[PDB]
Amino acid sequence: LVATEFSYRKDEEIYGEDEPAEYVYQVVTGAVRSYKLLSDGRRQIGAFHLPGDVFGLESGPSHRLAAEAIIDTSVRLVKRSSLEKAAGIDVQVARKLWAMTAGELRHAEDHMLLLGRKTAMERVATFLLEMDRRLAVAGMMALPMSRRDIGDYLGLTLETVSRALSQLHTQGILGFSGARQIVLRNRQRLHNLDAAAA
Amino acid sequence: LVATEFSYRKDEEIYGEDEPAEYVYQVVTGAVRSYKLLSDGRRQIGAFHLPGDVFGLESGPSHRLAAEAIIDTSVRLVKRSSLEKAAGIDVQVARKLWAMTAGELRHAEDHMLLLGRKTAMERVATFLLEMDRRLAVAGMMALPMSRRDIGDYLGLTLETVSRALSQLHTQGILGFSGARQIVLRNRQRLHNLDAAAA
DNA sequence: GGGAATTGATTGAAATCAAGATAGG
DNA sequence: CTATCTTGATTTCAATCAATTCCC
Repeated sequence: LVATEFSYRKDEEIYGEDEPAEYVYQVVTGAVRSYKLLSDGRRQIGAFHLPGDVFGLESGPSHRLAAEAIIDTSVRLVKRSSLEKAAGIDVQVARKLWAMTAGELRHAEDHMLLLGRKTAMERVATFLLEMDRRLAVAGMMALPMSRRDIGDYLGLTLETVSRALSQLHTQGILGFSGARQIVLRNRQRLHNLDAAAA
Repeated sequence: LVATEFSYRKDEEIYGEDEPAEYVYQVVTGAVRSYKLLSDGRRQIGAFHLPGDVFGLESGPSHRLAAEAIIDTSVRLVKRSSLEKAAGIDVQVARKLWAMTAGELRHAEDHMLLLGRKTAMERVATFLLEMDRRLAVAGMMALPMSRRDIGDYLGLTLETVSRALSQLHTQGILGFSGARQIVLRNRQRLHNLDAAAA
């Protein structure tokens, strides 16, 4: 129905893993990471949510990943129960909720293949192409997250990510204007470094 | 509504990647693997579907993973269009379909953490515990798949999986009655070798 | 009998350990 | 100024390469 606005500071938790899934959120400005942790501190980031993306939608009762703002972020949010009510009233709403979860599933399925099977360079080339599609403006990606967040998204250390980016820069495949301002100079070459579907 | 029966031989493809998602399936007997391939032959298994499990449900128009019988398998299946009609007629059907996809998402989220962050031994212990919960009979797991399928589910080589299983055996954690007949002797010790949540 | 599994030897890609260089605040 | 990022040195865990052995 009606959304309400809210903002979170860089690094503020928006919800925790296993916390009640009481609201559903949409990024207006900024960026959010969703992740799971192990007890010794190892962290897998499952997804980055960028402006316009919806997150926190759960069919069940609890958030299965924690979510934190990467940088100061403004979101819109709606009560989960308000969505459940609308879905009951309107077959089209119910179908759109399922579609949202299905798109999350498709992203996770592709991401399992990356984490289980791709080389470090393939993973970084995949990542740069995904970000270019999602956030490039007039050819340039202003990436909101650190090298440690990129590594924890890709199942790699930040040093390996840095090394792959350095190599791509030396080869003329990308340009830098500072470490997180990246301009892809040849998407085709970079596409050739990811792994290809059978 | 009305399900029909069908069977597939060991290694027969049930549907391909990117193929039209025309039917939804439930294992009655046997076992199925869902996977994605890369062009050089590398393979990530996203899930094993065991008796009673439903698979091949897509919100979108096509299968995002291929599916193959691991051993001779009997399934029940229904037309996807038949499900879409029931879901339009009944709010609880629509809701169950969303819940199915959401359970697949929860599995894939956990599995990303495993593929991105768990050591080889943690992955194998996770796998044995998952299979014990889903398929043990009076304490013993008759695993339907090869070591190569296990490694492709866990982002490991079959040799690494063999070594971890050998080690668990030598430590008294599991028993063998042949390679794929496994009896967990101490689930607590094995749970301690998986990695724990924060 | 023969694909599957175990086991051993070795390599290798990414992690870890360790300085510096960079550049946002 | 101080995190973040890059780069280098070295280690390590799992992969790869290579025979046997065990069972279906």
